[PDB]
Amino acid sequence: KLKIGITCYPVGGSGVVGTELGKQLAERGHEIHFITSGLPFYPNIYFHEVTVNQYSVFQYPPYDLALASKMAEVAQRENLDILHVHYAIPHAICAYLAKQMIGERIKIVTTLHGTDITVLGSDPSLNNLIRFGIEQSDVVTAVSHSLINETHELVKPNKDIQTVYNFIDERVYFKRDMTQLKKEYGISESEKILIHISNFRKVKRVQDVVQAFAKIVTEVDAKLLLVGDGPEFCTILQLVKNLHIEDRVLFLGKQDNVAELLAMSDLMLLLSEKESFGLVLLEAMACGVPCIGTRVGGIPEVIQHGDTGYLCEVGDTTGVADQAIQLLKDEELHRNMGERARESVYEQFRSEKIVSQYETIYYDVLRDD
Amino acid sequence: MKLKIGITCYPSVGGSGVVGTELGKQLAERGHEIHFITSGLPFVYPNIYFHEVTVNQYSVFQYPPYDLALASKMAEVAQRENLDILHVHYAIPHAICAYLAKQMIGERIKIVTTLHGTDITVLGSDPSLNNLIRFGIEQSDVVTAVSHSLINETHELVKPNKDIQTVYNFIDERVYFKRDMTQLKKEYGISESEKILIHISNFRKVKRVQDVVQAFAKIVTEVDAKLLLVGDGPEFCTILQLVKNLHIEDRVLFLGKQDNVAELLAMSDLMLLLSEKESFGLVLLEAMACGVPCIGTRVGGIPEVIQHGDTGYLCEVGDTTGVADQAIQLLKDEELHRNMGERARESVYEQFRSEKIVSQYETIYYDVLRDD
Ligand SMILES: O=c1ccn([C@@H]2O[C@H](COP(=O)(O)OP(=O)(O)O)[C@@H](O)[C@H]2O)c(=O)[nH]1
Repeated sequence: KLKIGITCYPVGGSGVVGTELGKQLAERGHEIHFITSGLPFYPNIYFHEVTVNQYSVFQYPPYDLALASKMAEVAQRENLDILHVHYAIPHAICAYLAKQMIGERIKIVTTLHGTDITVLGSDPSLNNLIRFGIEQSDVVTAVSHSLINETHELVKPNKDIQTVYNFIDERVYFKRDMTQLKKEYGISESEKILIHISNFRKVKRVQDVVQAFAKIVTEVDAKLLLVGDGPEFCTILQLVKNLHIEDRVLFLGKQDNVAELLAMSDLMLLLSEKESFGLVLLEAMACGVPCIGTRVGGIPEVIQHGDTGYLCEVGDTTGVADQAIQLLKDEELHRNMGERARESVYEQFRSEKIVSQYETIYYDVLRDD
Repeated sequence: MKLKIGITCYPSVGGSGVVGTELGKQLAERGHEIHFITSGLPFVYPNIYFHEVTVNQYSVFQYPPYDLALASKMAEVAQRENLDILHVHYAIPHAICAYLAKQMIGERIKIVTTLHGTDITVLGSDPSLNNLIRFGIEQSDVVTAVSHSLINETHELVKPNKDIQTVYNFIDERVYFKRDMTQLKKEYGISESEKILIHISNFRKVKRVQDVVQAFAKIVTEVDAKLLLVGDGPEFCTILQLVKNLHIEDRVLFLGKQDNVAELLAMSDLMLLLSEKESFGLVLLEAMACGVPCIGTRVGGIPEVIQHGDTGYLCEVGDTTGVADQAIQLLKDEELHRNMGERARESVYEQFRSEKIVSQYETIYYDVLRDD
């Protein structure tokens, strides 16, 4: 009964997630309208270009005003009930305009993915905008509690936001037969490998990940995978170059296929100082990989110290070292944890369970009048 | 009863740019508090201050969120300072940003949109942005346009529910005056004694620069002229070619981008503007301000500035011959020219006088802070 309009990015952290939601809302019956800037991914979905080719005195390609317009068009001709948007900064203020232009004939559901706050909401040049985007939405949701917390103190909106966690594509992440092409990486020695797929910035504290591999490899014949190329590349490329080994810590480069070399992995590391939700942590667990993450932001909402993984202080290389060498020694516990970690995913991060929350929201917002 | 105003405009290179910046200065010079909230620093005084909208600190952003940044700063600046008026100039990124910023600050502020040509005549026809412009306009307290011509078009394309007022552009009178350029006239090898035709203006295809040189080929057969082309862009190359095929390479000077338009005008005899669509274009008013008589095509709001009778000459678009004849006619009769030029300078200090037009925006500002 519900005509729904999803809007997300063709960030890979904001889109794909809002996509799978639309992908699977069409399967429950709903009419789904993808209003978006890119062409990236069904009998119940239609796309909308959102052309940006309008530039003369084009210093600034008017993408926002063009976006807020396509929303107004698609919602006035196809007559939408809801306008769901992801990532607050670009497409929430955009959504407010369309509603305003089409005469309050629509309800809005904003969904705060982490990055739109912990990175942007730090400079006040734009802070009062996020606030107004949020406050003005009909319903607001966040993919974490640590994210709901940051918002209420960084931005301090007069609105109140509920939690809906991010599901992963449980159809792309699973235990894989990853020993055959695994050998082509020179890595079939019964090595016991460790992976790290961060973003690449200095906030992700990779200087530790390498620093810890050094301290742990002295007691385990282990190999490292540094997935993700960015600003810190040069610095880390040295940290191994001079610190003892590059024979066992090859930077795999930024790969589009992380999932495959995840199943291959035996334990991932994430020692960032600041993260709202870890999408790759699920992506790790979802295919049976135990992991060590730092007690930081929204990490203890994905990791339960215990059977799923471990939580260690932000910045403790010698301390992180332990929990790795300890686990790589034992065989049973390592396999035990690798399965319960896989399980906790499909227990509280179920693709159908999360979509279920969204749908109940969609209906509950439309309901009073 | 003085006033705190918030003026916004583009860096430079268009009508909107200089027209805001000047009205900022003029108003400051009258005791009003003039906060500039812009993309950067437009072309140091004692009375306004500037609020650059830093577009920096952004990652994994599809594009530099200027629009949203402008709105954020606009609304922030209107509070810290408590502006009584937000005066937005070229409409397209600004009138939405302003409206947006008004809504952010409890609607304490009053908003004024000032439609200059381009945002209506081309963006208005764009189905992606049309709907928005309409909303941008309607949602503003007072909307003014640079000519009556621009108002009609705004009603034909954008079709807003708002009445829009008329307030022409203006010009710092102190900047343009007959001057003599004996030194610069030599560096360009224009030492043959007289007859410099000027066309300072845009490069876009709508500017009909084609016709500007075509007519100049038909002109140059007879008076020993030199065309001074100023500004570069899309058609720039295309035009650079056309002159070649005409053998007039050694008479046409492609000055391209220029900052001191005052100097170049002060050595010019006859300005041409042959736009197929134009909405005013000061370049006419800037010329007339120093004596230089203009020949423009009869479109848009050109008839509002050039009085066909005495201050210049209007001829239908594409009539390259038509311009040329009127051009040679005028340049030949040395008595008629000096009288025409002197009358053009009159019309400017009378109809488009700076103290006047400024006083109009000022008296607009006041009449929208009463009854609220
Ligand atoms: O090379 C140039 C091009 C333009 N301008 C200035 O830009 C303004 C308007 O030019 P444009 O055609 O770009 O805008 P429009 O006249 O259409 O409003 C004039 O006042 C000029 O003083 C200039 O100084 N040098």
